[PDB]
Amino acid sequence: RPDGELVRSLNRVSSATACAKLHELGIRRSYLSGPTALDLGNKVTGPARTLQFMPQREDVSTALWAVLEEVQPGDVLVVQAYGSAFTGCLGDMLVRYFKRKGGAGIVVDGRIRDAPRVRELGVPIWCTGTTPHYASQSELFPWAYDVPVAAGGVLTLPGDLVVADDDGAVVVPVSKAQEIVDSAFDHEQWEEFSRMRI
Amino acid sequence: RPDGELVRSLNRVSSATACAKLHELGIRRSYLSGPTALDLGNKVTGPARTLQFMPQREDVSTALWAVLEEVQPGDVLVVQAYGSAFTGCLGDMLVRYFKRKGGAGIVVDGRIRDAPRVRELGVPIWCTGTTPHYASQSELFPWAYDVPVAAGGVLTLPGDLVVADDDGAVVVPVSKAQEIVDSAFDHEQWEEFSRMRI
Amino acid sequence: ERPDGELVRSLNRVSSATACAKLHELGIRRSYLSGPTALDLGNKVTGPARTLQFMPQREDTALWAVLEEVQPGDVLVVQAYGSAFTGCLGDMLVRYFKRKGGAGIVVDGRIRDAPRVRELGVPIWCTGTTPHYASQSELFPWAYDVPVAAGGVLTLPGDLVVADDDGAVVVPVSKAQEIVDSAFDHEQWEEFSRMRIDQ
Amino acid sequence: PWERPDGELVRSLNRVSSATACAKLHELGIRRSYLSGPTALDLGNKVTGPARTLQFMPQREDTALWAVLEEVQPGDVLVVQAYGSAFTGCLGDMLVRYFKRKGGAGIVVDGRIRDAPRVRELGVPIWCTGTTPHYASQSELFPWAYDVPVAAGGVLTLPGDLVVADDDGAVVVPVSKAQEIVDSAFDHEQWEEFSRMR
Amino acid sequence: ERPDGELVRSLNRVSSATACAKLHELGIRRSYLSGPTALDLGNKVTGPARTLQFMPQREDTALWAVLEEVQPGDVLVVQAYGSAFTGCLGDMLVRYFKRKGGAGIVVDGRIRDAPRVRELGVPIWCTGTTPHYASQSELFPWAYDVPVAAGGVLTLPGDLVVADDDGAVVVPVSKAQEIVDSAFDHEQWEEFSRMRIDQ
Amino acid sequence: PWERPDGELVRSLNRVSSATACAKLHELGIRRSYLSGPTALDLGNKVTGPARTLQFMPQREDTALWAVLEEVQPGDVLVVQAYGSAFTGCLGDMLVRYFKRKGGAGIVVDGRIRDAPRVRELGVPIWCTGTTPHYASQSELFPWAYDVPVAAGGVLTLPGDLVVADDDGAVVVPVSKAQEIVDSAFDHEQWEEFSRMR
Repeated sequence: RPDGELVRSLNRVSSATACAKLHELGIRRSYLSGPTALDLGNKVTGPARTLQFMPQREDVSTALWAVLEEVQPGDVLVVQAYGSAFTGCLGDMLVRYFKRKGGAGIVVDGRIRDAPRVRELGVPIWCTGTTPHYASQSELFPWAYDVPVAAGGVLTLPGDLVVADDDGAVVVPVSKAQEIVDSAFDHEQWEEFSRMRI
Repeated sequence: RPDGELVRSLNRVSSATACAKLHELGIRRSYLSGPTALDLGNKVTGPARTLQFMPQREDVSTALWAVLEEVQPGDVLVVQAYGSAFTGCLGDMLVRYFKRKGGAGIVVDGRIRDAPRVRELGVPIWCTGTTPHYASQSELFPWAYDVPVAAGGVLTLPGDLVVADDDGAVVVPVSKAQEIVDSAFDHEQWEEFSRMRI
Repeated sequence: ERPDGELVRSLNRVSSATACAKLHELGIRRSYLSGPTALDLGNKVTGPARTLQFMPQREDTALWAVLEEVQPGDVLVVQAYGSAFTGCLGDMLVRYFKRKGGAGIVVDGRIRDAPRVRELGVPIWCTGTTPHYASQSELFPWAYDVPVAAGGVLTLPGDLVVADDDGAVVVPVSKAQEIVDSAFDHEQWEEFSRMRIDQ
Repeated sequence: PWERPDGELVRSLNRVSSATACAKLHELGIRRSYLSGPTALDLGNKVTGPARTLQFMPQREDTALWAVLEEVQPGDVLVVQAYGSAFTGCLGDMLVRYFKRKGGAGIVVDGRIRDAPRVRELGVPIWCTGTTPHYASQSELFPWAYDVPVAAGGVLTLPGDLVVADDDGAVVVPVSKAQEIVDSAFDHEQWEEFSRMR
Repeated sequence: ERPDGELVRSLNRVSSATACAKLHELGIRRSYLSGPTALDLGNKVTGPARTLQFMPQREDTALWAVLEEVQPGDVLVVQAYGSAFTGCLGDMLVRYFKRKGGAGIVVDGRIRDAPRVRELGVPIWCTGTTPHYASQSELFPWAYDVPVAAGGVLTLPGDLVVADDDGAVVVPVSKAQEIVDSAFDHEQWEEFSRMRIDQ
Repeated sequence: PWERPDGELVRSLNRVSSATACAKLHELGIRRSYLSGPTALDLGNKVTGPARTLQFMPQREDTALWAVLEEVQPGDVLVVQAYGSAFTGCLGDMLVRYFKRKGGAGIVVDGRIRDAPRVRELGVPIWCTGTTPHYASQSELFPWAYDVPVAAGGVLTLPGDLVVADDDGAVVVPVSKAQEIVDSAFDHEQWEEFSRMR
């Protein structure tokens, strides 16, 4: 759906700048507090495939299954798992089907299962840890697959851009995208000048 | 909607029993971890009017406004506020319109504003604290008004019964209600026997 | 340097739940001391800050220095970091504080000798209570009339404190009147809005 | 299998607060003497007596709690190590009746409690970290062994030593140092009770 | 009392992410030690527990007693409560542990002398690292071959530990074989399910 | 406005770990000597030097951070008290360039950091609690005063005293006790380096 010529231009921006400019627009809550980079040296931007977990009513995972077959290639996955230290949102298998489907990145307010195998895969993912547990093993089990999400302290709606970095993830809404792509270029260059004068 | 002859009979049950029996049915997650009683000595059961807060995207409260005018008298309000220590979900005003509308109780995974005035009102409410802040003042602002809710570690769907007590709140789903009303009577009496033999 | 005594008598007629909304109106966004909870309900305090600050220990007293300088109407804004191993005040110091007529105490910490300092009819605001005393486990006392980061807010010595069951709020002497002339506006159109919902 | 202490030292100790006792123990080379966590269930009390210690431990799905109450002699205090779990209400209404019929002095729980509305109307004083509808083995803990060295709070508590507990908190005073407090605190009371006037 | 050496050589071929699912299958629900994180990546450990337990201090050594009883293949399941003020092991004890051939260490606590105990090619699992040493701030050592509540799980002396980057899992000698005869079932129909998704 | 110390004591101290220094300070009557919180940004380092201390404080919406870097002499270490805030990235890419051009030895932050991908490729070693896209005054903190007594970690740090910092953590060694470590640790090294063989 989004303009592919913007996912490119937004990628030239760092989260630390895209967040600092989202501020002056009048939006302080754009940094996902929780998700950290599994491995160093990555940057990712793209539309946000939202995933929402909910607390498990034991017998009251084709909730999150129906997401992976809905990845228009180049998407970023944003998962709401409440920072649970006992649910693995994605395992070694479901990450394969992500990069094979054209996945750009993964951001989780939770943890991720099978760390040794999933590190040696070509997808950068942001999580709060690593568990042996799977999704529907503990107090949580998946729910929806394209709805508003409270990962971090941020409102991540389906479609918005996620400028992932080593500083963390920053949600840029599809409305204020170009407003920043142009506002950050005139910033990181002004900054780039002062870098060479020293 | 629910059978009024069950809200009565469920009220004869304590949360500590209704939760312990919800367990053996095959449901461990029924106790809302967080909400505590504002004042001692209360018990409440009724259908759950669900309220869901979401993180505030500053300029992107008629979300929670549309709940209070939807209280078929006798309801219980269950609020998802993520235990925020900087959002007052309900103030001295909106609690009046609750008991005036026929509100049975309030359960909040957050805090409540204007504690001195709201204590001298005839409604029992469960919260995690008291704030001077209002709802849309901090990182949160309301969202939906009759949807699934993750207050506590529990899945609270619209309609289910909330057997509030001093032990805390326990969500009894409309399916397993009668299964427990009859299972707890044969328990707390068996227990009541052993109370008199000592 | 206590200010207009009519500010207290007028601001004490403002809830803290309103003082935030009318300080948030003024742009002052963080004014609620996240931590201090009322020891017993029904209290209400308004007055200037006599900020007490603690800092971690090292073994290389300043706690009395505040009390010998307490003035009637003062509020004791203590920055104890929430240490559940340091009793900031006890049976003695609470007396010395009320022997002078201290209007109230707001602590980001705990209390020594809870069973006694409750019958002493002085309103307190702390994070708990401990059988420890200050400078026992992890932090000495320190400066006694300086800026203080009490909950997540800057308490500058002189500011006004509004402490009701919601918690305490810091009202600076600079922007103090703009709230009383906006709480009156609020209360009027709350009172009238309260009359109508009844009938 | 310890043995009860000099009963006239317990009565001589209940004149002492937990602050002073914790302060003297600090001066004797024992800074770990305040059980951080347990708060009073109701406002006015004082309890002194030895510690019949109960230790919970994590429940691996492969009745030693009832045996604890069988060994509760009069005048003694119960100490529980429940790791502060908000999903294991240790002692319910019934197991506290047994504690009072045996003449128990008080209860200190590094964990929540079961059947709050009832146990608040019993005469026993309890210090704990909350209240739950869960029971003692429902979730992630279960009773393990009794009368072993217990680490409740942050304090090393071995079965036998005395537990002064006012509204400040609980303090484990060992028997070998129990007299050294009564000598120091007795005259220290004449110190403090004097200067209260000038 | 180390068991069937073929259990190690067969269980070490099972990930911890699978051992949970096949212990959760057996009803054993809490088997993941919530806390211990790998010091450096790429490690893998399987062996019996030599459970070390700490308890809070009082000032009234048992830490070496474990090491003088460490046996080749042992895993050191330490219960340090996550104390960021107690260095459980240092440059010395890590050697003594590997001088005996200790297969790995799983700590619910921290580490003393991180810059050195990383070049020592022994896989560790802790909650952090501290310039403190054990029995300095808040807890003594204690029993050295008893049951241990390491993360939120009961480590009984004898059980098997599977520690890969996900964290450690406690496999009891009782129900150890039922997993290897179910991980083989899993891996086969994961491998075949992995072949197909490619093409 | 302190003054630099005996530079040949700093070089004599960089031979000492932070464990031993913290251990000696413990033996000298100073148990508060490890800044709990700050972790290394990258794995292999050691930094010793005095503390140019910066103190953040809560931001009340009514540039003393740039003035801190102006006073940074060579060989010294920077200490920041940011209360561990995950919404105030204190020093960015630029303000670390200034720190290295001035010849700063190292940075220790009781808080997160700004512009992670860049500052990891600079030669400076930093100890902090995370990484953020937020900047130094965006959210709830803002720079207050510099070169005042700083409480970063759990330690009393007054401007001037030395900060040994390996991969274990940071340790504030006061100047008056700085020599007492080098004497004790020097021979203690001959103690430990000996028994490493038997």
